[PDB]
Amino acid sequence: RVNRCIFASIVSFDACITYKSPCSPDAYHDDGWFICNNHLIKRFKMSKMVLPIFDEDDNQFKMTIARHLVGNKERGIKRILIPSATNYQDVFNLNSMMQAEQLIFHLIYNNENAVNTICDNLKYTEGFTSNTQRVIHSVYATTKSILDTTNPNTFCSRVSRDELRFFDVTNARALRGGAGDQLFNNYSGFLQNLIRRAVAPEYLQIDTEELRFRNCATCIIDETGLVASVPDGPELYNPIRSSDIMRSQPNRLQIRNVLKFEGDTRELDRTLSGYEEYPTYVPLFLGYQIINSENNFLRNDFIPRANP
Amino acid sequence: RVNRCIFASIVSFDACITYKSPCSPDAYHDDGWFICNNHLIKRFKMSKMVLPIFDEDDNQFKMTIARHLVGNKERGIKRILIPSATNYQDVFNLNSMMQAEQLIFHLIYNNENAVNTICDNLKYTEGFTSNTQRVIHSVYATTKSILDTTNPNTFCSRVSRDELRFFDVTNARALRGGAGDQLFNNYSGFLQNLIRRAVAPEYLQIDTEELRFRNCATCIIDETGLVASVPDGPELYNPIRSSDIMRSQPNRLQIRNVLKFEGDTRELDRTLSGYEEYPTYVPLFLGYQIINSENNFLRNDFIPRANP
Repeated sequence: RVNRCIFASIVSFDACITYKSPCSPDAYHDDGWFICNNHLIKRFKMSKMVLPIFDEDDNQFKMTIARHLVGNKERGIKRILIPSATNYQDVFNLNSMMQAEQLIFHLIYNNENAVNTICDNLKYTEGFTSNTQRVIHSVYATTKSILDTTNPNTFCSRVSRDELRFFDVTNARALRGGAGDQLFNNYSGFLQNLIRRAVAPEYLQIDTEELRFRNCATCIIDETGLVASVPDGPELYNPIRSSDIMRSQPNRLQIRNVLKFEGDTRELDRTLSGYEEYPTYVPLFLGYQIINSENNFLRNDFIPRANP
Repeated sequence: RVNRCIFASIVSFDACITYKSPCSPDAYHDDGWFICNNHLIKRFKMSKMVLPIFDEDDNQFKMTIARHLVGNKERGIKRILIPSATNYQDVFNLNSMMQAEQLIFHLIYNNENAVNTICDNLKYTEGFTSNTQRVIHSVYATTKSILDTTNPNTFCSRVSRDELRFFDVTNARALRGGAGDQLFNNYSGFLQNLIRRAVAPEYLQIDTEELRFRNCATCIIDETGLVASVPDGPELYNPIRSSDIMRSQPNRLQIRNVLKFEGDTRELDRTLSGYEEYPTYVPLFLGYQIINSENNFLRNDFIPRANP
């Protein structure tokens, strides 16, 4: 039983302040997510989800996917679902969060200068060498363990080259990709994995058969990061309801524009109570994934993957 | 308790044959679906579903929608869902089905010549005036009741004008509708109802508040009918399962080309067993629906509404 979400390592550097970083039970699931749903919601505006790919016969298999927790009226910066290393400091208000968390983000985005800055600010603590030093280092080491696990370019890092993943279908078919793939490559191993687990391809080619799961992108990748935006026009309606919203800062005053329905819909809903429902979620679709026939795809372990 | 399934009236004209028309339980649901799911599947390759549209503050708003039962290899009449009056007799192999249901289809598509042809052929028999005539007429009258119920141009037909529905968003912006709507308007009241009932709009404007439920279409209406296709590229993958497939005629020899997955996927199922799943269905989307601010949209009755 191991808690595998990165931000679960967040403890206060002040040993006198008891702090328990909260996470979903899915943190103990040994899978490709190295972030637990509670964190994912709270920091990347996403919710975990599974896409059960079915066959025409009785066979099937499951693939992970996430969905937006981004509203219809959000704009600009608010659409940056996963920021790049050049703007995550503007997207995440690092000053408003715990230094253990700050540290983690800088490790995720490889900002060693900031990592060292944190160290330098804390080394003057009167009880630094006594307890703070140890605590900080522990958090660091744990985070690094995970980062190295996901990073395909580390010592003895196993990497699968049997699967391709492109975020540019028009050049993906030629097995080359485009700017979005260059950008993808510029992310840390963790972040690349995160994107791979959250964003499903529009197309999936297994062997030769091409499965178009969706004929329409729901998100894009650009120089600002993974962006929760519609590439062809008006944003999709997305009701950001409660039960996946938490007032993690009881004293922080926060306002919101809320869409409210009026009229008595209960009777209508009762007349339609006997039919199967289709969810109004907005899952992440983008790109072209290719699985070669020789790939042991159904393996239940974790392994970094990369495009040759 | 009233069975409102069109085709429930199907019974053999030969009185010695106790033919039963097996409509599903939803035939007794008083709503816009004047066809039961079994027949909807059987004849139109669709499955009944609901879009539980939610606001951002505890209100639910269900809406009907159908699901496609067409794969990604089918084409032409194999992909046409609801054929026009000019080709339904080519799409539906009427010569291999019961005369009672042939009659119904001709009533649906206003083919009076065929209606009369059926009548005439049945006139010349042993119990025409004794039993068959009555049975035929009963079926006819029942069907007509349904057709008139849905037809907005009938005597004292209750018609709502609190909703506009276009199957051409570009032109719908100016409330035009284009050729798509012109084609739509050539369908019977029943068929126009069915199409609106099954096909959800990409856009929904309620009192100027525009929502977007899907950024790309999944349905196309043209001169051949309602077609299960896409605006561009290859067709969407759609795993048609045996749970929807029904062997109506066991003597009819039929070959299917289906896919098969190999490998043990149960481990992945276990791995992801604690996550919420998003379906791989392909719902019917096409159009721009506009709701008048002074509507009575939430009524639980049936009104054959229509564009003015």
